[PDB]
Amino acid sequence: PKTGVATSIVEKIERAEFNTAGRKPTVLLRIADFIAAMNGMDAKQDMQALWDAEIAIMNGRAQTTIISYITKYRNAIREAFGDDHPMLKIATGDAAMADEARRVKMEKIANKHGALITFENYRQVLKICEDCLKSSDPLMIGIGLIGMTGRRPYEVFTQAEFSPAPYGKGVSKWSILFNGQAKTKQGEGTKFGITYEIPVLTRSETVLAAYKRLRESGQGKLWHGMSIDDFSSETRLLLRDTVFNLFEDVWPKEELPKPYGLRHLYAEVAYHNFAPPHVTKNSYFAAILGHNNNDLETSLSYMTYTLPEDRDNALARL
Amino acid sequence: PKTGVATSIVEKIERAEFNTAGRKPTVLLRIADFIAAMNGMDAKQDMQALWDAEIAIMNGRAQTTIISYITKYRNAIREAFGDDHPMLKIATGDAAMADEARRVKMEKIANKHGALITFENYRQVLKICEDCLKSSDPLMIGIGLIGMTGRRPYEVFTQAEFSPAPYGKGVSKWSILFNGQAKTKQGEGTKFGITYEIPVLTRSETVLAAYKRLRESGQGKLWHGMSIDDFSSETRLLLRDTVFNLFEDVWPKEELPKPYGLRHLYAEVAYHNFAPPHVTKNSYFAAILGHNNNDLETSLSYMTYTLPEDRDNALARL
DNA sequence: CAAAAACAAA
DNA sequence: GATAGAAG
DNA sequence: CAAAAACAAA
DNA sequence: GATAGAAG
Repeated sequence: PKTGVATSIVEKIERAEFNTAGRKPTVLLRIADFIAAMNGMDAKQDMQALWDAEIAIMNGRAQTTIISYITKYRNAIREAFGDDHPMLKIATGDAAMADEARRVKMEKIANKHGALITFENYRQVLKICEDCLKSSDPLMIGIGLIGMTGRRPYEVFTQAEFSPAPYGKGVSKWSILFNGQAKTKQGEGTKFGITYEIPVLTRSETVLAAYKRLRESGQGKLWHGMSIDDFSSETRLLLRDTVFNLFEDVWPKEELPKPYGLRHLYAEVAYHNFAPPHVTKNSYFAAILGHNNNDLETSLSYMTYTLPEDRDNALARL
Repeated sequence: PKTGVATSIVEKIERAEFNTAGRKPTVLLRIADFIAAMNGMDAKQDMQALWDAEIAIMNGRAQTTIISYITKYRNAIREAFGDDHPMLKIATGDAAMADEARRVKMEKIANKHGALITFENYRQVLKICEDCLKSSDPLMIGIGLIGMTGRRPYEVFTQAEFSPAPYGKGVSKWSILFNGQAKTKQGEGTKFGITYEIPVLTRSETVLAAYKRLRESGQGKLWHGMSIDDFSSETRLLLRDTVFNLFEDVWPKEELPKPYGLRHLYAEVAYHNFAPPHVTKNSYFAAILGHNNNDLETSLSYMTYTLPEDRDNALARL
């Protein structure tokens, strides 16, 4: 069509109107305005004018940033005007800048694989996680699960289901059943909707109980179901402060201690203790991380560290 | 321009005219004809007609095949009419079929990583290679180098340079300096033209001498410099028969023994004996195989087998 | 007199 | 086809 | 009476 | 941007 409103954005601008403090929502503003402007636009060249002006405002911002912004625009257009709107053929970044973006990523990752960080104090890190599994503070439990199960924060906190995994005619003690994969949309070969088994790094018993507590806390019951902008607003800076605090003294010198660090390490340790002999590391990761079928490319991003044992062994060839 | 001839094709058709035997060069024929037809064509829509007819002849052939054929066409056009000819915007496969081709590859490789083949008798395989390093028959030596150094056949046989590698203030005994990477064209981040160090699987001494012999044999001196269609014609079926013969009794049951098998295994063993602790397997491969800078995607294709030791270890976690 | 959305990076 | 860590 | 380019698959 | 294992 030629009309409709981006409800979600508007909502956010409206709340923003009466906050005790905070910087101005100028970008949600540009988007809202843009969407208004589009109403009763039939002509491509006009739509092009509107987009091109938007692009030009964004000059100065970082490439990675610009690209993210373009997504906010696109979801807004899609929300307001549906999927079929010709503005979605226009509102995109140019191809050259995408091409460079790719290059940049390849370079980064290629550099990590050539310079893995030795996770000297890793066992300490996992103990700490295990211990947080026993904390009264739901946040702490959460951190504990990210360390122990490898689920992303958003997963742990707002939407993960954890079943006990059947191990023959009993119960698996080194893995649980997980559901609520994020970053995934329905489709052949996709973990969306799918329950599946992932190794964990301490008694399935423990883990499962801890998730029960978290699920039942006040803050937990709040978290449960939150969209991502919600969850980020509620919890991101807190969780980042906590994790920084908590692991600061044991994290490899090379980098600062961040929540996703747990998922990276988790993959590494799980592989190291549990990987069967006939699958590759890339495969094992893409498996335990809930990656799409045949997606082996994404594993490459989690190859971050090396365990001091593995490092010691390489050196054992002198 | 609007004129020129594909010299190489013509040459091949001409030789073909008086062979004692062999099937008819009908495809080089279609290409030659096509190139003739293009002479004095200025109009896109005509060029489109010519291509579309070519495409339609190719129906029935396999996708992988068709795509290869399209390359022969394109190199022919490029040879005859240069790089700038608008027919190169037309002579290509459709995008849907490429997209599927990609899918197909991803699926294949994703399947190998989930079902690695245990190379039970691998040490036998490498011994055999070592022993061929001592054969009087240059072919045999060649096989020996593919097993021992990981260079592709075309590399070993026609254009590889092997220096001794400096190891501190002496000489490296577990690696040599290599040059003549094939499948590579000049460019930032490319091993073309580049000498570089690759591990080998037996005394650098041995290897280097053996390559000297091969280089100095009659057949060697012939091989040296051959284009790829030459080399294939001269040597491919022979080398495939030999390798089939030679390794038939020790190759994993799962697959037949083929020359590239050596390069796959080579990567695996080199990693297993020589990989430093701070680099990933993907990285190590892309390194020792002469892959482009930041190319980590191509390593994924060489992850084919698993060593019975590594397999035994995985199982050691019961 | 010193806490609570933009900008950016698998 | 481009998505989902500076206002008492 | 039985060896010497098409077709295809990193 | 698409390249490089059935004629004595």
